Amino acid sequence: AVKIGIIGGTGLDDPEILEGRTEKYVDTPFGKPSDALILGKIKNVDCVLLARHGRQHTIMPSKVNYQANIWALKEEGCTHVIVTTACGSLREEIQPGDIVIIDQFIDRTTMRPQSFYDGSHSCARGVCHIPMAEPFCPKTREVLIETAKKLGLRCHSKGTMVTIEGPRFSSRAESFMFRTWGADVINMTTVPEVVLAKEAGICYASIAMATDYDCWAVSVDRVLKTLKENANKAKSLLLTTIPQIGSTEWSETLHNLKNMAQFSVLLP
Amino acid sequence: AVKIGIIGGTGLDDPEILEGRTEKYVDTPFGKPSDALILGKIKNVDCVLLARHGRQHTIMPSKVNYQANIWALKEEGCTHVIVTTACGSLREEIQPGDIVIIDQFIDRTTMRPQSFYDGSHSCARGVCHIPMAEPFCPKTREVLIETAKKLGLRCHSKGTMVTIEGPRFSSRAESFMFRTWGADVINMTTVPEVVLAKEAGICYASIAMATDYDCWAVSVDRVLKTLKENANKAKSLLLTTIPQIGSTEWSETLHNLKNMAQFSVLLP
Amino acid sequence: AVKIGIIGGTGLDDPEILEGRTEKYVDTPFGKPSDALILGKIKNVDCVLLARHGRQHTIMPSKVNYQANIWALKEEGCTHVIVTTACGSLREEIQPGDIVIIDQFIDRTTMRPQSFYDGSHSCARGVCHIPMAEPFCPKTREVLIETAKKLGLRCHSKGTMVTIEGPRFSSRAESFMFRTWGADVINMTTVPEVVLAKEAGICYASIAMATDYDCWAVSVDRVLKTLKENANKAKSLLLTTIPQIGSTEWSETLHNLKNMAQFSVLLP
Ligand SMILES: Nc1ncnc2c([C@@H]3O[C@H](CO)[C@@H](O)[C@H]3O)n[nH]c12
Ligand SMILES: Nc1ncnc2c([C@@H]3O[C@H](CO)[C@@H](O)[C@H]3O)n[nH]c12
Ligand SMILES: Nc1ncnc2c([C@@H]3O[C@H](CO)[C@@H](O)[C@H]3O)n[nH]c12
Repeated sequence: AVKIGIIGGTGLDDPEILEGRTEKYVDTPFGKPSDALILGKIKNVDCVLLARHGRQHTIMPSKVNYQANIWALKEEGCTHVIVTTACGSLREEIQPGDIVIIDQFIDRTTMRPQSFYDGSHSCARGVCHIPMAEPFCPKTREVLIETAKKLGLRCHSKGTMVTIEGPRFSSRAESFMFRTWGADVINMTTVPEVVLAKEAGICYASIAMATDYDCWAVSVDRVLKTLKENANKAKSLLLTTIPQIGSTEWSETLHNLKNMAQFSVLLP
Repeated sequence: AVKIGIIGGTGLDDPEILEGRTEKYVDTPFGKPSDALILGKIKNVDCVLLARHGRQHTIMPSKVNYQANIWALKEEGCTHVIVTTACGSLREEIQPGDIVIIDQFIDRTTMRPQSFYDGSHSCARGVCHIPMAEPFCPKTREVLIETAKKLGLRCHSKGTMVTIEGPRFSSRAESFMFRTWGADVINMTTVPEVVLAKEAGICYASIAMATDYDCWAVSVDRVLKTLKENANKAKSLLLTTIPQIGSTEWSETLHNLKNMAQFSVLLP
Repeated sequence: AVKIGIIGGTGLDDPEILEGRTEKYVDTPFGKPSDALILGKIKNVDCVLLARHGRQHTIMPSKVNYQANIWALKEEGCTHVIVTTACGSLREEIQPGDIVIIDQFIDRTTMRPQSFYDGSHSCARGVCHIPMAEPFCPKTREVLIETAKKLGLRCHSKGTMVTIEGPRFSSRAESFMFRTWGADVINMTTVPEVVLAKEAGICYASIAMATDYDCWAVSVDRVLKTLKENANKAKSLLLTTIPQIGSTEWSETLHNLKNMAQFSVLLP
């Protein structure tokens, strides 16, 4: 049995995606999640939807409580967490409207807690050095890629996301630099979301939707405009991918993730 | 009508630059500015001078209240903000004593608020994603460049400033690395000063004075020594540039900046 | 007369290394050190041992009070500070088990105070811009290198340490990137430890022990396993190096360090 947590990004968090919906506000040892959890289903698969920036989008990337969001989904029983995020393209071949099933990231954030084990919560004691060689779940990414193919969607099978602190967009000099570092797309929320999901032993995958070419011309209006035009893609991908995940066995994948997380903790 | 805000850097904030001076201490929703605002004129142009590190230079780069400084200048009616800053040269052709009218930056700071919209001030509500493709005002930079030419000063027409957190200087390994990233000069205060000026809809330009070659030998004494020897250059440049700015029309430039800033804000 | 402060890293802080031991808990203007100071000797040389993460290793890298640790050693009279640290190798020639007498660093940390002069302690007033061209003491590194040679140990004479914030390990994309930046080894504690030692006018050197190849496969268990197998090397190196340091004259070296630190401070 699996339960899919879904974190929706800017203009990519439509509750209508789930049937038999029920709102549920929760609390965690790390504070309150961005907004209430929406419990529902996609076919016969249990899901939990959460708006990363709050349903009215009032939380900037730097201020999102990533710890609470991941902890709440974990506490709810989620075995998987698939998210959506807008991003700028740092590669000509990645055109706005394209989906990128990212497999790597480059951290450029500075003021964000990246671990549950901060030595101040009973629920998570000790020091945790979580491995990040493969930040995203390969099995989940695989089904997303195949499903995108079945839907005839322009989709890139891999990509490195550079996550900046924000809220400002990058300067042109930074944009060029990120390209030399091997970054393919850029956003403000992948890190530490992917890191905390790992510590929680959750299969995490990200559906990145290119909304602009950054500036190597990006603006809020341009991003919102592209998201509005392409939101249906991520929705369709999730609706078709989730039932597939629910039809396969994950016991082993989840076991290996649990072990990796457990053995990354150093106790007193 | 224009009003020029001038933020003076280390040993580059001489109040004598303005005539008909008047001291004015102010407060802002983000706290107190580094020091009192000095109101005065350069020819027929109204100006507002502010010492970035306080008149006695007691504030380290990491601790400068960039938000309050920019907000105070904005509240005072400034349409432009031209600043001075010492910096290390990362390029052989940029010799100590040379002026660099920077046009780009690379952020390496880590503990600095970079937006007025931090969701805790009525004066600035919502989330702001300010564009940084062109961080500095091209029209202002243009007049600075031409004026430097008329003054016969060694001046570089462009350059990328890498702003480090400090207060320590860079290691040699970092110095070499910055060069590979395309950085031309290095300092500790350009970011987030330039970013906040943008959010405020202000035309911002920076007069960077190379004071050393970093270490790709830099020391406090070396920087102070070079600044003392070349301070007159920035003063003369400002005195000659400002009247020129006041003689041209900026209504359109300021309108486009206001629009960019306004449309970068996402309301609830 | 010299006094060697020794900061022991993960599984590299054996108090048995000193004879005539005496435990001593202290306080500093910056708070409490990671654990009690252990006073003792190695031959005829006075030493002070301190466990970076606490004797039970309960402090994550981001939370170590580097200021208090360095200040306590300084207050105790230490002229030198030699430390041990595990690290990942970013170079094929640097094999796990190898020692690296690092000479440079690249900062990737984000939430760490890096100066004693934060404008809130009487003991350190003003603004300090400490030079970092040569972060590590060349004379101390020289004796460590020669001693390693006399012990027949695989030892690299130089290397650039990239210090990440942690507590998570790097992603593969970050690992590759660090290699392009010229980094040779990677850890989570060199910065700001080396910076604060410099401000304190202390000769600082680091004995880096490669424990893995990062991921360009690293895990907590792998690191602990390698450290357990090679801990004896760092211990032997320290035991043999320290008496040599005590047999030479450092008055001039220490004088130049004191001057550099003193002249890096800007008073009101
Ligand atoms: N070129 C770009 N650079 C950085 N972030 C973004 C984004 C993402 O969309 C939002 C900003 O418009 C924010 O959540 C960020 O993660 N779209 N395009 C971007
Ligand atoms: N090589 C260098 N690296 C970093 N900052 C500076 C500076 C600037 O001058 C001051 C330090 O001396 C500080 O305000 C910083 O922005 N001059 N030379 C520098
Ligand atoms: N590949 C690697 N990356 C980052 N840090 C480390 C370390 C160091 O060892 C500890 C983590 O296992 C921590 O103190 C860190 O500084 N070993 N291997 C590492």
